[PDB]
Amino acid sequence: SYLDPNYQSIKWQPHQQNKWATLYDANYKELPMLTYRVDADKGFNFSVGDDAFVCQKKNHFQVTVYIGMLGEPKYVKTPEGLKPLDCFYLKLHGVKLEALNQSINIEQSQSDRSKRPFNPVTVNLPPEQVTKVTVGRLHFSETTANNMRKKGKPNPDQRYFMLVVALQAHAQNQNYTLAAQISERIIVRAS
Amino acid sequence: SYLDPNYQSIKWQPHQQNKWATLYDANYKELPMLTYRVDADKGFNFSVGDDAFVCQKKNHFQVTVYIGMLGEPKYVKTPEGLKPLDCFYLKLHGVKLEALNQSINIEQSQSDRSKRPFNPVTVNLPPEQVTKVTVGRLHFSETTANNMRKKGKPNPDQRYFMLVVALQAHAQNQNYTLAAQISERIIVRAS
Amino acid sequence: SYLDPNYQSIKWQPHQQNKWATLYDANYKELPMLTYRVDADKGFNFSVGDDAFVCQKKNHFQVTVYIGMLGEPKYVKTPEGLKPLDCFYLKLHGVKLEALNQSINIEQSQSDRSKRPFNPVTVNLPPEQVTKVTVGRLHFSETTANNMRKKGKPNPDQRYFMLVVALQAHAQNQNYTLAAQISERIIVRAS
Repeated sequence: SYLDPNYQSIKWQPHQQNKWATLYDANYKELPMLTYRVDADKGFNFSVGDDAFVCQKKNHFQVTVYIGMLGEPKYVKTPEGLKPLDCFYLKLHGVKLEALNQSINIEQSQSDRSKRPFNPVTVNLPPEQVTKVTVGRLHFSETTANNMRKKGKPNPDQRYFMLVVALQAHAQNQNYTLAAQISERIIVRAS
Repeated sequence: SYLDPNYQSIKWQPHQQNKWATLYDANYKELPMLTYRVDADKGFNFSVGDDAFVCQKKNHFQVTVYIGMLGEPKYVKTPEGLKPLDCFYLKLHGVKLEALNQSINIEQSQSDRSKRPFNPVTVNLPPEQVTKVTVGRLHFSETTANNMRKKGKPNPDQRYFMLVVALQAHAQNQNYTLAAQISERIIVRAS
Repeated sequence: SYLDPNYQSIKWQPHQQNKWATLYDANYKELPMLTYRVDADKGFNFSVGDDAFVCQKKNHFQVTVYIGMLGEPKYVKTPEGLKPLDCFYLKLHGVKLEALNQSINIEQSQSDRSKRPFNPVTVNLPPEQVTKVTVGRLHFSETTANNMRKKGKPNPDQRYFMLVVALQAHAQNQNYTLAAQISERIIVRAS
């Protein structure tokens, strides 16, 4: 029994907000914090029996990010001080719920069904605008462990992934997180 | 095709949270941060085909704000230091999604269909209480640009507004934001 | 008229976020902020006529908390500086909407219908994992005042509770909030 995805969508929370860098303008003043909203608009369905969102490893998912750039950024304020801004990246990856320090790579498919690692994508964020970034045809590179039901009940050792969607500033060969959300837990099934 | 508004309502995020002032009590101690929840409870309907909330410029909308005042505020901590608190204002305005520095004025109508600019309203926030503030009969002063469909598809240049709902402290002829939320994108149609 | 609880659930916001302590690791470095999600998954139903969630005092409710511990915590950074960490507690309590400084005790029932005060529960938070904590068979110790309808309309003096769900660190005989959410307003009826 699956809930209507027009009404039931993955919920997100800020991820590692105390570690984010911040953007500064040409006058060396911190900009008002950019607006940031993430939506996983394809590929996930809430399973009532599992009490969790489910996706199928081979059916692609899609994430849309709305990034509202307030002001005109010129610098990133890092732990090592201000640095000139080179570019922005959007980065997506999974983490294991039971081992949050272990990442699950994300792959992107093409029509010919070839798949490539999904590396961070360059995003241009013009000033005073929301930029909408849609990342489609995505797949987790692994299934979650212990998916099989036991006694018509969820596996007691059911494992999960959480999806991390992060906006990064690149400065002097280093990337710095500006904003990041992490999803609620997700089950990834093979068949 | 429109989603049920009892289940699908405008989502909000904190707006410019790094620029907010904070409230202090009579003993010069920062209060626990007030609770703040915004609900656009009339006038918006999610259009599946447009993948966005829609409203009609001439049908009024309504916003309800729940402000939970913890403690008894006496001062606002501004960038220029502590200042005695005079009053609180609730301020509502739109911004253009493609030009976030451009505001859309909000107007308020009466039964006789006259309309007036909606300026910030004085709100009394007694200590240790949630104050519910309902602002009704509202209208955007403009339609969004490029509303007309092209080939039975959304206009590729469809423009949007976002609604900003902010609680301000007034001190020494100056207003300071204490809490503010901004909505997801909204289409505003004429007919 | 009640909304489907598979689609309409209690919304939460961070509570007193400027007063939280933070966790540090063995190398005296602040950990990335833990992930924290609260769900009131049984006992609450949104009443359209009251424009609020309702529960029955004698039907128990249940809250599930997902706590994602990033890194390995060893110290709590308090206002009085770093202190070694002893244990973690999950604390739940109500507050009166019209008197936020007044708490509503929560009680927990057993099958034999005996009820005990629900005091904070010890939670073990192993590193690099989400710990799921489910707290069931709960009851508010009071009904909300002024529940009875007047003229087929909500009582104009209808009172409400808000639920607070807080993760605390215990250090040197003192508890420190690490993360806390507060619910939207709730009506608690007797019959």
